Amino acid sequence: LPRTEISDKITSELVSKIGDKNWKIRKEGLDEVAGIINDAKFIQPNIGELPTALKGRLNDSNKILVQQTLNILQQLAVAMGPNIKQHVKNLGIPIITVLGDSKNNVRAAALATVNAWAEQTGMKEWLEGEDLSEELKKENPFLRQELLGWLAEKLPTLRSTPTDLILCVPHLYSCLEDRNGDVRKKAQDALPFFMMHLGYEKMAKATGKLKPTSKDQVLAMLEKAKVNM
Repeated sequence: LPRTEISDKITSELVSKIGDKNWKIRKEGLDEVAGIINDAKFIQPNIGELPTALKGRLNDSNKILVQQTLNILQQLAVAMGPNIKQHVKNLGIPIITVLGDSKNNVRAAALATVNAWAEQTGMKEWLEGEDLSEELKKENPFLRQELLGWLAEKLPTLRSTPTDLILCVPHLYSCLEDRNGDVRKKAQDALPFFMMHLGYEKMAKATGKLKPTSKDQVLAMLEKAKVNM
């Protein structure tokens, strides 16, 4: 039933053990954390230095620790509930970066983690601020693919898009001319769903900050978008 504060269980001993140079020792720190949360069942939104600890292992050199960290982020979302919207900018956005991993199973696990958080937070906290746009901006074709494909999926479930959604459009426009075809394809797929919220006038105008050639063709398929909303 009740919610415990677990930040008293996130010892300085434990933090450093998560950041050890031996991966088997780092795994010990994550095992305890996983057990702390499971044994708690439901927790308060204050988790001490654990965000800082988990942020680091999202980029671990051993990919089964990235994976255990994602599973721990998933169980955190469930154990904490909507209060986890508090950790979106500092902890949740680093999950998005994991979408740039070259291994599909790692990318798949990132997406499943982000979705698990979205269930408790809803999409608004993710779209607010330049933070997401900053990620999409990155010239990683795995991260662009997955992120755009994520937005294609989530946007049609929104009736309160923040002003800050416009921030993604310059980078959305990059992706329509990305080197990678899969990226170009998911940028195309996200075109309608951006317009639905931003309107055609903001979209077309935003093509003005493009080179003549790009601005030219972007508007073309931007007009094919006016077929649907």
